Amino acid sequence: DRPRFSFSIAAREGKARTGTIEMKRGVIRTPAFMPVGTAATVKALKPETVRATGADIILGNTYHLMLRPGAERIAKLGGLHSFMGFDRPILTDSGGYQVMSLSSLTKQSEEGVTFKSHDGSRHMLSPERSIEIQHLLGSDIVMAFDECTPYPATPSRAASSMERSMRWAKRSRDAFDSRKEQAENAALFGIQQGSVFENLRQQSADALAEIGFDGYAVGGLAVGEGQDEMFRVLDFSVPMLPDDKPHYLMGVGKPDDIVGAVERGIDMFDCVLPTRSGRNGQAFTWDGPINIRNARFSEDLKPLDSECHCAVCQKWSRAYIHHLIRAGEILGAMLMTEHNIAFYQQLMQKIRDSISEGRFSQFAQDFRARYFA
Amino acid sequence: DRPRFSFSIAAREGKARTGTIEMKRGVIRTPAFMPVGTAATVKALKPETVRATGADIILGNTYHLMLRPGAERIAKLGGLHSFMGFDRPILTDSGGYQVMSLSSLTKQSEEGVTFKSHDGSRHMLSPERSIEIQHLLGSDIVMAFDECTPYPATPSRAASSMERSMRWAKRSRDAFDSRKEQAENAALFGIQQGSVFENLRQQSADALAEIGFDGYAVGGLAVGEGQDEMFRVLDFSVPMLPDDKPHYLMGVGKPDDIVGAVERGIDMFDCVLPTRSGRNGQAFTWDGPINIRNARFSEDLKPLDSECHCAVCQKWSRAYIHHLIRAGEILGAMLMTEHNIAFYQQLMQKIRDSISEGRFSQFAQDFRARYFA
Ligand SMILES: [Zn+2]
Ligand SMILES: [Zn+2]
Repeated sequence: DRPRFSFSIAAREGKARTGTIEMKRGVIRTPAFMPVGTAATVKALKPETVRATGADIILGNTYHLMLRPGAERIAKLGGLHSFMGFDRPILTDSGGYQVMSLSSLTKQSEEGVTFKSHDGSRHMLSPERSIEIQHLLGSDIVMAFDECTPYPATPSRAASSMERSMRWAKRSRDAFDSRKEQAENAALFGIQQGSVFENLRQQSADALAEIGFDGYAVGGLAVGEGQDEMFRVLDFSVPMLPDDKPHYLMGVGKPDDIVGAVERGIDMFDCVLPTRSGRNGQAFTWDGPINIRNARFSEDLKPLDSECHCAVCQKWSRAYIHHLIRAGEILGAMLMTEHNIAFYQQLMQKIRDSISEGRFSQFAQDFRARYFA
Repeated sequence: DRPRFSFSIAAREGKARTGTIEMKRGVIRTPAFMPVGTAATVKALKPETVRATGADIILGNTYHLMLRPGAERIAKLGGLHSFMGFDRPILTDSGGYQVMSLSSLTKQSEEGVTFKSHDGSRHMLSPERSIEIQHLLGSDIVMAFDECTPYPATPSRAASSMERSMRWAKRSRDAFDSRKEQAENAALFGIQQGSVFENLRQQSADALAEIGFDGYAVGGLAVGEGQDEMFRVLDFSVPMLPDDKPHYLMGVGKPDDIVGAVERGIDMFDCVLPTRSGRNGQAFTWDGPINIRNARFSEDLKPLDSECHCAVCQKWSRAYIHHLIRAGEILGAMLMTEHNIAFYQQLMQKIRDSISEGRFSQFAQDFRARYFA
């Protein structure tokens, strides 16, 4: 039977790594892409379809679920896995980021954040309550509760925010450890902050390693800084994290961002881009993204992508999906989403295979040359 | 290899019949329920899911398709079956009814109807053009072009409308027969009109039988007259149609309407009720319909229906689907629609089996006693 948590690195090329995370509910192949389930559903897909695309794990957003249907209610009903019918690992975010972006009348303090539901109902969120909600949902990978520092940030503000987040990381660790069922069956990840400043990124990494976590996220990136700056920060930030644990880049991203982040030592990713932009007509292909609503696709009998192995590309044309999206049909969202998530999983598979074979550098070059042709 | 069209009655009980229609693209078990595909999709379902529920045939709405993506375009792309990925029989309506209900600035004449797209683009629709559009789509069962007489109608207006529709039925027959590929591979149904008036229903049946069709629809019902009146008209109208051909009640209906119509000799049905009302939260059960959005379902772990064999009822709870529909999630529409269409197909299967076993009267009584408890 599988352990609570074991990360094993099978092959390396430069800073890139490929391997597996074993957990009670399944094995996660890394580098991994996690489709996002916003309110207990990966939008427009049955869980069996999510699995069929190759996903090993999904991300569940806590903020939405704590408001609707409610964490206690989900626990009463048997937990998130049973509720939504997805039996493999689920990583839950802490809820803190969406509180700031989506809710109103927020009040921050050292204790946590109070906020009004985007309902007007009132609520608190502290490290302790976030860890508890993630427990009630039955999360397999629990994220420590922290603050995503705005970009740009002054050094003083980035430091203050990072320091509070490290105090909150210790509180998150202690809350998780004080719940026996959670500590024995789930994993806890800590989040590095520090904005774009190397000294703050180092202090944050040191604090997180002293507390000790099962994995380490690079937080606070993909917040408007652009790819060059994101990569510059990853260049010095990822080596600060423990080498023997997974490295998770939150909220990234576009295919080229993923490739470059893997080149810099990242093992895990999530983003709404394939699902959200799929519903809005953007399809990913090896030759770059296309907008299926464009009139040039109205009589195009080719599949979305000429090499993609997904069920959508085996069965339906660009012309049909163009019609569906233009007509506002639900099946359009279903088909675009399945294809995009399958594309992302095929990208991750090519990344894993190329690292395993010692030809990832060449893959990255070939991928870019074609994707940006 | 199957014939163009063969209807065979295997068993009878009173006026009810069960049997099969053989066509080139498949066998249709009767009495049959046809899910509605409005714009080349049964809303929120892949074609494989439509088939998995038990459907043998779907209805395609012509009016929407002739506007978007266009009949000529669909023909260029290989026809409706290839376009949408559904390889079994498709019955197409004539387009006339939605022209009147949905379009603007309509002008009627003996030639046909001119109308403005609900776009503002202009278009004509005559018997000849309707049959041509249905050919371009690649329809297996083509409906003659007629007028659905408003309810209530005076005897004079009902007669004038019926008489024009019979002239249009002959034009539809001749247009269909003058296209060799269509005449050899598809079937043509004529539509009885006459409002609620027995003498006009008889004149209409006589005219249609003299022209000769592969099947006969009862048109002009389910237009606001109520079930008692609908059944009263069916009582005298269905026996006027040729016994040895299928009888199609257009735009019906609720489960009890279907049962009573089968008791009166109807073999085929279509309606948007299971799909449309599913997206709006109404689920059909053997104990009557429920509205899944009701708060009483928020913690109900039972499936939508306790006996239903569909995949939704095997995997997900009322509580989860309640959450999805309240949240506006696409998966809610998908699951409600799959269940409702599966329920309708299970109803049709129980009807067919009970007629085949000579216990349909008892089934109808048992069905009503429980559905309306
Ligand atoms: Zn594909
Ligand atoms: Zn069901």
